[PDB]
Amino acid sequence: PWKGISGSLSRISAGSVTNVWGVNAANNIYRYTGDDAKPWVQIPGALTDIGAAADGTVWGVNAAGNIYRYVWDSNHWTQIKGALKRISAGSRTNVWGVNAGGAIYRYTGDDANPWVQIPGVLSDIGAGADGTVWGVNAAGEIYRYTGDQGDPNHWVKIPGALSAISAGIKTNVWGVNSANNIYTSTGDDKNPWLGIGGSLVDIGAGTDGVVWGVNAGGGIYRWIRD
Amino acid sequence: PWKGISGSLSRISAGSVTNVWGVNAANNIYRYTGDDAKPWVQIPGALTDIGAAADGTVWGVNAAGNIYRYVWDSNHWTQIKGALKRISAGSRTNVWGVNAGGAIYRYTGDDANPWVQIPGVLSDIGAGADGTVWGVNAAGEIYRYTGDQGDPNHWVKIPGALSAISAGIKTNVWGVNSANNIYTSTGDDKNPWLGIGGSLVDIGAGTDGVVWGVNAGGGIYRWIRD
Amino acid sequence: PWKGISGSLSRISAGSVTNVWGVNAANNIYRYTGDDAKPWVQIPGALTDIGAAADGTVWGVNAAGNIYRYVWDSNHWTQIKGALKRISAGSRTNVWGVNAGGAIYRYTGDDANPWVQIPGVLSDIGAGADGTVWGVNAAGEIYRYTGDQGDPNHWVKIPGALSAISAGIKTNVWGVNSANNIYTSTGDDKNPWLGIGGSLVDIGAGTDGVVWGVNAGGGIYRWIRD
Amino acid sequence: PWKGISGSLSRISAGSVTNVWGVNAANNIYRYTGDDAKPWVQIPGALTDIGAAADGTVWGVNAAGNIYRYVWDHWTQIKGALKRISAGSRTNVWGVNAGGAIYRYTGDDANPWVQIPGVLSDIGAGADGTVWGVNAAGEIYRYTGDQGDPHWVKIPGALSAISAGIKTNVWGVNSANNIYTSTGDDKNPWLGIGGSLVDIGAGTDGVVWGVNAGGGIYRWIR
Ligand SMILES: C=CCO[C@H]1O[C@H](CO)[C@@H](OC)[C@H](O)[C@@H]1O
Ligand SMILES: C=CCO[C@H]1O[C@H](CO)[C@@H](OC)[C@H](O)[C@@H]1O
Ligand SMILES: C=CCO[C@H]1O[C@H](CO)[C@@H](OC)[C@H](O)[C@@H]1O
Ligand SMILES: C=CCO[C@H]1O[C@H](CO)[C@@H](OC)[C@H](O)[C@@H]1O
Ligand SMILES: C=CCO[C@H]1O[C@H](CO)[C@@H](OC)[C@H](O)[C@@H]1O
Ligand SMILES: C=CCO[C@H]1O[C@H](CO)[C@@H](OC)[C@H](O)[C@@H]1O
Ligand SMILES: C=CCO[C@H]1O[C@H](CO)[C@@H](OC)[C@H](O)[C@@H]1O
Ligand SMILES: C=CCO[C@H]1O[C@H](CO)[C@@H](OC)[C@H](O)[C@@H]1O
Ligand SMILES: C=CCO[C@H]1O[C@H](CO)[C@@H](OC)[C@H](O)[C@@H]1O
Ligand SMILES: C=CCO[C@H]1O[C@H](CO)[C@@H](OC)[C@H](O)[C@@H]1O
Ligand SMILES: C=CCO[C@H]1O[C@H](CO)[C@@H](OC)[C@H](O)[C@@H]1O
Ligand SMILES: C=CCO[C@H]1O[C@H](CO)[C@@H](OC)[C@H](O)[C@@H]1O
Ligand SMILES: C=CCO[C@H]1O[C@H](CO)[C@@H](OC)[C@H](O)[C@@H]1O
Ligand SMILES: C=CCO[C@H]1O[C@H](CO)[C@@H](OC)[C@H](O)[C@@H]1O
Ligand SMILES: C=CCO[C@H]1O[C@H](CO)[C@@H](OC)[C@H](O)[C@@H]1O
Ligand SMILES: [Mg+2]
Ligand SMILES: [Mg+2]
Ligand SMILES: [Mg+2]
Ligand SMILES: [Mg+2]
Repeated sequence: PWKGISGSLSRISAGSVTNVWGVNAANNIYRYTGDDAKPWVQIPGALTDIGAAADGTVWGVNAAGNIYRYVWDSNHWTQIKGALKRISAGSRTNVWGVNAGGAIYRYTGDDANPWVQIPGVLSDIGAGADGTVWGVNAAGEIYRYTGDQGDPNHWVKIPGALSAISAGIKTNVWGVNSANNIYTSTGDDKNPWLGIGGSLVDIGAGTDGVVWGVNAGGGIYRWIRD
Repeated sequence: PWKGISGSLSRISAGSVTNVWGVNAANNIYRYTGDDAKPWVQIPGALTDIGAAADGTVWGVNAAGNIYRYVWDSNHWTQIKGALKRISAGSRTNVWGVNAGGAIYRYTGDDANPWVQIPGVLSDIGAGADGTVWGVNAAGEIYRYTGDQGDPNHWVKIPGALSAISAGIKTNVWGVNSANNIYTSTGDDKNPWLGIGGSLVDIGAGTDGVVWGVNAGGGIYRWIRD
Repeated sequence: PWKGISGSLSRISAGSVTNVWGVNAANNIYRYTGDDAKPWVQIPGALTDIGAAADGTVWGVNAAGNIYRYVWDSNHWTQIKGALKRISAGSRTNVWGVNAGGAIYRYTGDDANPWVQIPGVLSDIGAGADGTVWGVNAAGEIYRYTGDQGDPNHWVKIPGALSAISAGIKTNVWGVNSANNIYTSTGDDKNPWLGIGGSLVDIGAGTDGVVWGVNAGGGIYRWIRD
Repeated sequence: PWKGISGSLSRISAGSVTNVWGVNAANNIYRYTGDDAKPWVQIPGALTDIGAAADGTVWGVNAAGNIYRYVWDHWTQIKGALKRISAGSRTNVWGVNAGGAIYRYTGDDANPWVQIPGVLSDIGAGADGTVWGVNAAGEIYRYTGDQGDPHWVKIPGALSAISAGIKTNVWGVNSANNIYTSTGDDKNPWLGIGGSLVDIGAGTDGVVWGVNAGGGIYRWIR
């Protein structure tokens, strides 16, 4: 079930139990501390979406579409040229975004030439440490990336409808639909989703299995198995 | 202690908290969902043993000795030539089996030429993500693989008796004996086993520390530390 | 909060949930079993500090300054030439120590020529699986290693005062001050520490998020998030 | 077998599915985009060998022997001279120089290399600490200098290029261009894999990429 955690957030991303970040409605940025008694520390800056990876990589975008990577020093963030609306970092080497037109981009590893457009149209995306990438489009159709596995069409459609998706590793894929219903991937593409009790508007599914979410009213939860 | 989980299984393998599979007595295949309220989803096919790795690799064998690897798409399984009785996958690159004659094989990474025989005789085997491999023979003697570390005899005998063994990583080795008594490796080859309260016929020890087991009556348990 | 664990230890190191070692005041060596009902097994030998990594690497030093690496066989330990007072192993490839004069050394991977001196003076050090290295000096000043990232001064000073530090991965850094007060890194170098309720003299912060500590009276604790 | 990926390269390294780099004959540097349809982006600079790690680490050497580490913001020169280089991770970086002496990165940019006893012409360094090498003559060695062997153990066979992503993912080519992968059995160490290649890069996650004499690029399809 979900454990309620104090605080208020609008979006959230979890790469591992030790690297969990979110933004609130005012665009303040927070990082989870590891202590549920005082779970959040505000990190300076302003973001509207964030992607945090198991390896410590953190990327964000702001209201204007400006893109940032955390540099783990007193400068805090560095702006990376281009414009994005949503972003997910599975690792240093697997960072993806969606711009305001729905175009899909992948970080090239070159800050001087940082993005290559990957064919397709999405509204949210979730990238993993192992190369896993899932997305959803504005109508809720769900896709898994195949463009690095020889598929000239780049994406395979997986049945169902979701509005937010996260995939920190191949085996930890979660999403929510437009009515806030929570789902997790079964690993069977022909019976792909299990409904999970609860209600969320965004979700972050980590490489080590950690799952965090936020609901419509800004309430924050972590998934508890044991 | 052990947390009882609903369902009924005959064998089980855990590569990580997010990749846990089992088979029941009817040879139905199940994958753990991450929700203990509804812990299992049946995956189509029929298997008598399964090996699931932290990296998502899943291998199985059926009653006839047919060998399969999960392809994480709508085809579900692909049959790999050869015949095995027991199988363990520590990773994509560390997959081992034992055939009905007790001969030991290692997956070569070439589906057209998939197995090389490794000297020795075993009845169960457990392979890890870091290359770790342990086995037991029909009389219960316990061995750890040394054939990739210069040892011309391939295996070092470790004192004790076990009938099932699992080793998802060097530091997470568990087994059961023929009387269903549970043991975990101490890491001291001269005092190698600690008895653990409980009773199990098969056990799966994951790379991230997760431990699952099944008992003689098909009852399922996950190890809880906290 | 902290879960009390039975036993008595003077120092402790945790690389992952499955690789946690400590030494007691008599210099006996123990490894955590994974069962809190019987949490420790004594490993033969005598050490005054130990460093245990996620990948299974374990290094120690004894009262005389002798340095040892665990060989995961019936020989138990191998002595490595040189003299150290404190040691930390983040991985097989990231092992650091501090000698009795405060000089800082890094394991070269060559047992015949095992140490290179890294400029600076420390009293405790903590190394990670991802290359992360933090240290503190005798006055409590805190430093993070930058000498493999182009910095000719080798260390960046981070505000605060600590007497023991551990850093199993970039995102899991913990320390204690000389008054036994516990702190964890926020990831903001300008607001770097969060106070954690409790009292400890040594702490081990694992690559997978596990955190163990020992207090002044030898009492042992594991950090619990859920 | 192998899937042909468009382009042409002379040397290649894969640390993981998502970190694959190569250089072409002209010494132009390329990184795999993750899009098989538009598979390469050129990275500024000139190199003759490159090593890419699972954690994103990238090191290279130029024709002259200058050594560079990629900075992910393009290249910083690190003091010394090397002819080949491999990086399994930030903390496991090895190379050989033109005369065949073997070096490992110290983790100290101001004092960056320590020489390791022996003679090699290619080397593969893994994320888990695994190091394999081949000598001019084609003899194959695995490193044991960090586990009590006063350094290298010879494994039978002959190879001209070698790559190790992990203890369990080791590949090489012989001078005839035959491809081999390590079996995990020192007494029967090699399995021949169908095809012909001149360089190969093997990742920790099982990823394997290669280039043939003519510059054709291939990814192994398990
Ligand atoms: C702002 C610079 C150019 O913009 C276009 O190309 C860039 C990529 O070069 C996009 O940024 C990711 C942006 O969203 C848009 O599609
Ligand atoms: C008609 C096909 C092209 O676009 C469609 O398919 C592509 C994928 O092929 C989607 O991009 C992810 C897009 O959202 C849409 O559903
Ligand atoms: C029309 C059938 C599917 O709709 C429902 O069930 C499916 C799951 O089977 C959801 O897809 C993820 C969808 O969002 C919705 O809740
Ligand atoms: C079924 C094909 C040939 O069988 C023999 O060799 C193969 C290996 O080539 C074995 O399969 C693993 C099988 O068990 C047996 O020993
Ligand atoms: C007499 C030695 C050969 O076989 C024995 O030793 C080998 C190992 O050397 C065992 O194989 C794992 C086998 O089960 C048996 O115990
Ligand atoms: C005869 C002494 C050993 O037997 C018992 O204890 C040992 C453990 O010390 C078990 O070995 C794993 C064995 O299965 C049995 O339960
Ligand atoms: C004991 C051998 C030589 O000692 C000196 O150099 C060695 C390093 O070569 C140090 O051991 C780490 C020791 O502490 C001292 O500084
Ligand atoms: C005056 C500077 C040299 O030493 C100081 O700085 C160095 C770091 O530059 C410290 O070493 C870690 C040392 O402890 C001390 O604080
Ligand atoms: C003088 C101000 C700082 O001192 C206190 O707070 C700081 C934390 O802000 C501690 O630094 C880690 C220090 O040890 C002490 O407890
Ligand atoms: C057909 C295009 C010419 O190939 C050029 O660009 C390609 C990349 O588009 C290079 O392949 C890696 C090739 O080496 C050369 O520089
Ligand atoms: C001086 C700039 C152009 O090339 C030089 O520097 C670049 C790096 O800036 C090297 O490429 C990696 C190249 O080999 C050469 O040494
Ligand atoms: C200037 C020093 C001479 O360089 C020697 O040692 C250096 C390292 O100190 C080597 O670079 C790796 C170089 O190849 C050569 O053997
Ligand atoms: C005493 C032997 C010196 O060199 C031989 O053995 C060494 C290894 O001991 C090789 O270096 C890796 C070298 O290439 C050669 O085969
Ligand atoms: C003695 C056998 C001849 O060696 C052949 O096969 C071996 C492997 O058995 C190759 O070594 C990797 C070698 O290059 C050659 O092709
Ligand atoms: C056409 C089959 C034989 O070789 C061709 O294709 C193979 C791959 O199918 C290449 O080996 C990797 C080889 O270099 C060549 O390009
Ligand atoms: Mg997101
Ligand atoms: Mg099994
Ligand atoms: Mg310590
Ligand atoms: Mg190479």
